[PDB]
Amino acid sequence: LGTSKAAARIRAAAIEVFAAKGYGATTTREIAASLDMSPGAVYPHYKTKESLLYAISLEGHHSVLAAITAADFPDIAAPDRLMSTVTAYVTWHADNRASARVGQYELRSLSPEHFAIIADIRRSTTKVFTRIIEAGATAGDFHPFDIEAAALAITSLGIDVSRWFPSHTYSDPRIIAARYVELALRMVGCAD
Amino acid sequence: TSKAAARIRAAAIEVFAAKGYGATTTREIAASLDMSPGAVYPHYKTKESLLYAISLEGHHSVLAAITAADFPDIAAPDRLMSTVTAYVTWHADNRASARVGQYELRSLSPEHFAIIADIRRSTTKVFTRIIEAGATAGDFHPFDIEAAALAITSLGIDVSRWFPSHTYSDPRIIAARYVELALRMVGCAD
Repeated sequence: LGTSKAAARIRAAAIEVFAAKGYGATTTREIAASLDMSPGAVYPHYKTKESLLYAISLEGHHSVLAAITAADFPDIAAPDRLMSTVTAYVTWHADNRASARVGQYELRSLSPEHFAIIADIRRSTTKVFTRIIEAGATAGDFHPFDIEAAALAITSLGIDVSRWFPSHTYSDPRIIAARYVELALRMVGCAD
Repeated sequence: TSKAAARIRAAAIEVFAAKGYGATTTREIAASLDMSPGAVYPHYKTKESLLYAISLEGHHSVLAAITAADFPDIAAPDRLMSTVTAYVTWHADNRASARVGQYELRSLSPEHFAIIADIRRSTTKVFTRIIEAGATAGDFHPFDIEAAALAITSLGIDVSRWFPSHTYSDPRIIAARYVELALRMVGCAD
């Protein structure tokens, strides 16, 4: 993706602006201006709006993938793996909700090459959960009705956190993750 | 009940879903119906009021749907099955409207937001009231009733984002799968 704090700063500002004015209505000029720069100050980093959205979406998709992957430990029991990855997944989605929304909701705006790369990262994200669920089935820890349905439901819950969070009940990521951990274990038919 | 207002809502749903809410003006929505300039204003004085009327309609509709699918005098697992099925199917069947009514709540005014949240709470209540009846009758052994009802509601809403996918393109199949998950969630046997 790159490493420039200058680019990172443009992406952060674009997220805020994309969230405020809508992606289709905002221009890079809004963004560079909001950062007190000349409109051409973004061009070195992002030649097009779409390039900037792709950077945001890639960053976000890779980050949540990196998060749950680092949270998975194939040397521990499957239920513990599921607690850990669900915790990291839900927490990520609460903490990075603004970036997550921009990444998720504007996929229709990505070029074909960029869309195919993002979809591939999304497939990998789900597969982290399916592997864990499979592992537990193999060990007799889990008794899923349907492994793919279970992985979908879990990925779906984490992603939707970025929409509704924070609520009056759930404003602490740790509390929502704990609740969703209990439900995920129940979903895959693990003992309590 | 105005024909002109109803058409504005329908057209806005599609433009809002296609271009994103922030990215569209009421001018473009008037343009899309080839209505003359200013035809929108007597019905919707702001873009936000149109968003509000769309969200309000969609929220009343899904609540009506799951309410009609609940039967307070029958066993709780059956109520859960009937209501989740209706909830999932509505979301698959009304996805454009759901997407608009659910994914832009931060664009609503405080007054409007809280009105909508009153309806969502009523929506979640249908599920919590059923999980409560199930626990208090011995069918269910939930860890946390609010948490389970939240997760059910969130699963259904999220259908409007992803459906149809490679894995599910028939609303009845994803409904069936989500009924299984919801029953498991609340501690039902099987």
